[PDB]
Amino acid sequence: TTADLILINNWYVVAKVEDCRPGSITTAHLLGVKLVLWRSHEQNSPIQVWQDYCPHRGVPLSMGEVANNTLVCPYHGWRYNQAGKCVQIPAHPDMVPPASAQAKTYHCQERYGLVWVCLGNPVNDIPSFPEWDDPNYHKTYTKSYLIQASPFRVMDNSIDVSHFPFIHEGILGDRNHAEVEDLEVKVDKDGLTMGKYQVHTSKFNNSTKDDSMVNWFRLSHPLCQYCSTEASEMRTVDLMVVTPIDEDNSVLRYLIMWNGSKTLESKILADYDQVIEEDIRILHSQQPTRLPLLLPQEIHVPSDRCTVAYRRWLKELGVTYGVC
Amino acid sequence: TTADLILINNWYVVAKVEDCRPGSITTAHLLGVKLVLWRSHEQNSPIQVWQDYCPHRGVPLSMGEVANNTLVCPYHGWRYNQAGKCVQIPAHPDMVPPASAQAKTYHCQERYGLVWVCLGNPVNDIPSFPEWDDPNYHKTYTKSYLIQASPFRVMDNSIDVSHFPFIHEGILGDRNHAEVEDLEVKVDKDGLTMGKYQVHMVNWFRLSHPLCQYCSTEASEMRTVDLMVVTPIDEDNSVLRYLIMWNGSKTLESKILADYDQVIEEDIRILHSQQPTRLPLLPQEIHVPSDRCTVAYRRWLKELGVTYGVC
Amino acid sequence: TTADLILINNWYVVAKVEDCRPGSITTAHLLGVKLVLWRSHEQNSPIQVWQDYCPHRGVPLSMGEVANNTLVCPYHGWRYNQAGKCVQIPAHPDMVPPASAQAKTYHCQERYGLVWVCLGNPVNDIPSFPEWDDPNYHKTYTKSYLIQASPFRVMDNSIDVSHFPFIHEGILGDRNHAEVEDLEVKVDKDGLTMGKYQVHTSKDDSMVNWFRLSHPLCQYCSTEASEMRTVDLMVVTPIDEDNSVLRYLIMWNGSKTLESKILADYDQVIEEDIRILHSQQPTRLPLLSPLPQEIHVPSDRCTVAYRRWLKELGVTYGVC
Ligand SMILES: N=C1N[C@H]2[C@H](COC(N)=O)NC(=N)N3CCC[C@]23N1
Ligand SMILES: N=C1N[C@H]2[C@H](COC(N)=O)NC(=N)N3CCC[C@]23N1
Ligand SMILES: N=C1N[C@H]2[C@H](COC(N)=O)NC(=N)N3CCC[C@]23N1
Ligand code: FES
Ligand code: FES
Ligand code: FES
Ligand SMILES: [Cl-]
Ligand SMILES: [Cl-]
Ligand SMILES: [Cl-]
Ligand SMILES: [Cl-]
Ligand SMILES: [Fe+3]
Ligand SMILES: [Fe+3]
Ligand SMILES: [Fe+3]
Repeated sequence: TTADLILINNWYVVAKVEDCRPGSITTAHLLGVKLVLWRSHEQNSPIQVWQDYCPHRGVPLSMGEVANNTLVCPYHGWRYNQAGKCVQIPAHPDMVPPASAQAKTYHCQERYGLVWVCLGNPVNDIPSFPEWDDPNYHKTYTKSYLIQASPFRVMDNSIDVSHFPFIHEGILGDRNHAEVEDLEVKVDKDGLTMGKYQVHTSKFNNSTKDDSMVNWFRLSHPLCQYCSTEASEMRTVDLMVVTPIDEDNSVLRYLIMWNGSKTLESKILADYDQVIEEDIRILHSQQPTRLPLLLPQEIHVPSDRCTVAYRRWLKELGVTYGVC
Repeated sequence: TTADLILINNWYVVAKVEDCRPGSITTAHLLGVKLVLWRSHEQNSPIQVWQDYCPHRGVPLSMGEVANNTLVCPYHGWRYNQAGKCVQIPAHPDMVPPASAQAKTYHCQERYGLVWVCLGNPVNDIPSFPEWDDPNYHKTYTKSYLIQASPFRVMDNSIDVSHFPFIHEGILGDRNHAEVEDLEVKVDKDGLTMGKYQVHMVNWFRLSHPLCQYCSTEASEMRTVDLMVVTPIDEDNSVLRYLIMWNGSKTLESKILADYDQVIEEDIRILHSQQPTRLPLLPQEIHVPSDRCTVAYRRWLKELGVTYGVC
Repeated sequence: TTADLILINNWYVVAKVEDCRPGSITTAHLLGVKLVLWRSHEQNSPIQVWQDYCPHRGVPLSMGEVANNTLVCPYHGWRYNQAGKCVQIPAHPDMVPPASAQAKTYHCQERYGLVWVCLGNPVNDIPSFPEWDDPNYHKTYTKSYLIQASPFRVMDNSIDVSHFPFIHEGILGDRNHAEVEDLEVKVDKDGLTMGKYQVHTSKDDSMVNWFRLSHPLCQYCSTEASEMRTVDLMVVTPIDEDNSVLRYLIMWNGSKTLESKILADYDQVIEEDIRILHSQQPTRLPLLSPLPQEIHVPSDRCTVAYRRWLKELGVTYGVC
């Protein structure tokens, strides 16, 4: 696994907690590793996140089953406890299993209804999300988007604001109001922050004044973005998380929170989906698929300030995976 | 071919005789070599097994036609006799074909209703199957199974008895009778033999060579034997076939075949998912005593010098 | 593009002009390079051929739109003029695009109703085609044929003459007339020429055929039978080392009503060849030496000369 240590020792989302019911077995991929996630049948059981590989004969444990608080390999029925230790070999039921019969386990935390995994030793905290515990804000989750592009391209595109009047034409501007005001970007001890920024939206409802939004966002780590939007009657926040499948593939998910009417959920999710799929069309075709750090090399203009700072930040962090 | 010499000089099943009719052209793939099988229209004509490659311009001979005891390439019509010598170049009908105009031919034998092929020099005869000569036993053939796993993984899985109660629950074991008694396994000059052992019915098997297995199962009222043959397509792909014989009622045939198909499909589900796809010889695999037969098999392949399809 | 320099500096066909309508955007692939072809909405606007690549963030320009004689990238709306210089950055509409905001453009010429492209610097003219301005000749074009074989294999198979009786039986021969007369073949500074020879059909049942390649992927073929003459220009697009596009421009001085019969005969013969070409191993064309891979008998004289000519030119792309 060629991921840089700075990536291995971070937290990434691999699933939503609501898709991982008691007694379930789920698969995911993170930084090139196959993972199995499983839970015992008890209510509120913790989630285990292991490499999807039985030490006996290399069969995926995800093809087995959960029984009596153990994951059971389908091939010879070896049973692994929550710590990943083999505690029973059915062929020799009075034999202590070899101390080497042990799954490779990883760190797992549930936070914000999401399943966070660290494949290494977590040097960092899970990013913060201040509105999570605020009862004035409702919450919803997008579907997960599988995207054939580097996770760092996915985050680069989400930090770029100048493309709004073109590929989000009709939602976030139009081709003839495309000028980009000066941008305020900082890379410091809190990571990358984009200062408050006006976005002219296209009018949809002519009875109402132009719902002009003001955005700002912070990245405390390069594959997770906290975004704040103020409209005329409402504040919307989201936690955008990118799962780095490998160097060339990503999963994109949003946790969205807003303090307007709960009835807005359907419209919020449909509007995110329309924006994300427009982005995915560009991401899928971008050349090369990995993000070039500072084919001709990419040109930069003043409105690229944000994405330029992002690329510099990645070089400072020693990122070599998913970039070129 | 780049398979090890020990594998090159052994016999492998590549087809059923019933599929090689007089006049026919069929193909197979063995140890990375594409093969053409063909027969003249004479009744009882022999089967030729050649590399599927016309040496003029590299077109598959299997796209050709069998005319007058010759195989005819479709591109320029060069005609090859039963020994694979080019005997006619139509562009120059008076010319004697040069000596290099020769198909690459291989050894072929029909035995037990199957087409056996040796790509090198057969130093063995075809493995024995005693019940073929016993008219008290009926016979049937499974269909062939194309498996995306190393052939040595396929054979390794078939000798590993401890998985029976877990993935063959109902035909070869009970999840409540999963304990495995002391296995007796012996690797000889006669190959690998597993001693008689009880299945919850007594079973034993012998492999005279790494990819052919003879297996014998005795119930209270009936004996069943089969010859299990693995075609090594290449390092990562196999064809599996069984010749099954039994001395019980002949009406049991469809049940027997159903049982085999169910057991094979359960095995394929596991084989397809196993990693790596090639059989590791001796993270690494762990061994408990009920791995006795599978460890002995891996040691045998290592002793034999097998490097194709392994590790 | 790891293509040899002698390939990069030659001309190749990448489209028919009828495929490139005013205002259109189409794509092509040449020697590993992805191409965008586009035209203004004006009638008889010139054709631009560029690398399919926006220099800003690497989006294919082929996903854009033609507007006001410019190609507009869809990502951030930069506009490139017919020379491929960026003329407008909409985020900074009063700013002058940096000099580096320039598409990678290629040489393009329309000739014989075909779009010719040179990725490097042209050292030759587009091949000559004498009958193009003869008003006694009608013209027609085949469709384009994508072939999963090296373009040198495609060209090799079309100068092979001894296979006509076998895979083209009923159109270019039959198995009762499979014997090949002596072949006149000359390779020199001006390419490969095959002298007149007799093709059997259904004096007698025959045509006389010759052909010439001034360059290794373009062939001029001439066939005469009973006062009617057919010529064609066969052009192979080298997509990469393992893939190609085949096109024909056909001209003939007989009845106009032969057009659809000519097209069907060409199509049948081409599909018969593709069946062979897709089965051949290796995919790339094997050159000559310093179970045999290849054997050569006297009727192979023209394909042997072709292989020798390719080594002499220094071709390593698409051969082996
Ligand atoms: N994390 C992010 N959520 C999005 C919010 C929600 O609005 C929509 N429609 O997605 N709006 C917005 N302008 N930013 C900048 C890029 C897209 C996004 N980034
Ligand atoms: N050569 C072999 N044939 C197969 C048959 C399957 O039996 C039934 N009843 O389907 N019998 C048997 N004991 N096994 C163990 C593994 C697979 C197999 N080995
Ligand atoms: N340049 C060439 N065009 C093709 C046409 C095919 O003729 C017809 N009637 O379809 N004519 C011809 N002599 N040949 C032989 C090789 C393929 C081809 N070479
Ligand atoms: S492979 Fe998992 S128990 Fe044997
Ligand atoms: S390739 Fe077989 S005869 Fe020419
Ligand atoms: S990528 Fe083409 S304008 Fe930005
Ligand atoms: Cl449980
Ligand atoms: Cl995608
Ligand atoms: Cl015959
Ligand atoms: Cl499979
Ligand atoms: Fe976007
Ligand atoms: Fe099994
Ligand atoms: Fe042909």
